[PDB]
Amino acid sequence: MDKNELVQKAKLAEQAERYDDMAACMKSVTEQGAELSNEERNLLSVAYKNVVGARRSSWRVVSSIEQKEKKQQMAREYREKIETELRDICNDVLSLLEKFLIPNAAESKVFYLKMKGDYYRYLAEVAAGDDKKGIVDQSQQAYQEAFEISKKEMIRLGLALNFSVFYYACSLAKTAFDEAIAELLIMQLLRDNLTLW
Amino acid sequence: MDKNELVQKAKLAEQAERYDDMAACMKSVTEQGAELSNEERNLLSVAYKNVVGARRSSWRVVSSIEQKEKKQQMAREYREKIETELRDICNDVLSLLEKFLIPNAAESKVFYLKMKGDYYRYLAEVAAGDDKKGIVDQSQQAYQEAFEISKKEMIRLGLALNFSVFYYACSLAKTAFDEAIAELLIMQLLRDNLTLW
Repeated sequence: MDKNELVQKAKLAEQAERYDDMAACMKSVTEQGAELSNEERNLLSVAYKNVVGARRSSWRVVSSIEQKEKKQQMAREYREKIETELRDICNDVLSLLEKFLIPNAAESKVFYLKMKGDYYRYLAEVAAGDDKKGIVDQSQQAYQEAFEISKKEMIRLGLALNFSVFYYACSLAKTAFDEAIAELLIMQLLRDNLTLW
Repeated sequence: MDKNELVQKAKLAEQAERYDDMAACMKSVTEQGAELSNEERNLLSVAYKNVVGARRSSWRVVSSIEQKEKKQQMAREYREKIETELRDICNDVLSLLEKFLIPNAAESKVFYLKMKGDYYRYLAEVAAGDDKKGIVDQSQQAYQEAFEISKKEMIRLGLALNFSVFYYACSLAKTAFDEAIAELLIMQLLRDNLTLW
């Protein structure tokens, strides 16, 4: 396939901004013989996040507008479409993780398992019925799994942020952020998130 | 088809940033029975402009990257693609233009004819052999048509700007602005462009 050409292809794509292209080359690379060289590993997260997050954004706004009837049938209609593009990415990557990444790793374990909880979390926001539950739980047992592989050889602090804000707590953000002070964007971020909650 | 629902749809799309969704919605409105109400007329040019605009940016970076060999086929190959994606937009807007828009026009006549010149100018940047010439002149005589209505019920000054970059001139861009300073963003823009040439 030429893994290192798919890699040097995604890079080009990122420099050219086309993220759906980048996430594509990086998915091809990931489903080869894994172990994603540090550049590749980030390239994966950077491409997929530019993609997913975009829909996460669209979905946010079109939903704000769906709430504030027919202008809502037409808004539910669109939101249903932007939720699909979204679900398709989270599934696309979720598989990559559980199926090739998380089971092929030390630090990278919590980097990935954080990402598993992350995308599942995006699926939870967007979920529906009991579906909602089965998913939001899966977000926890992944975040909490990376969390447990934190007090180890330590991404870690970054997890705190996500996982903490997954609960919505502020408590957990201090703790993380408190153990970070005795180590003396990431640090201020959850300090900042405490101004909120 | 519900022209106004297609219209309400593109105001939504753009608000959600999905510009391809916008151009799509606005293209439908324009290929109805025209005389695109002013709100529609810019909405159309804001959608299509972010779209082809995106491609021109990508084309610029990828083309530069492509010059600085196998990594070059890899990039000539990628450029090849962005170009195809970009030629389908110009062809796409040029038809609305010449076959629905420009013939169903006061001041709009210059706005549109300018747009014709623009999108032909884009194909001129991207074209290759003897194709290049046919395109660049087709752009000239469109710019040149709108250019002569410049001197009518007058966009016109913004036309001067574009039409001036079309020659690369520094002449017309002074002239455009000379007279603009006997009328006392756009105005600084062509002055500023004289600080480059």
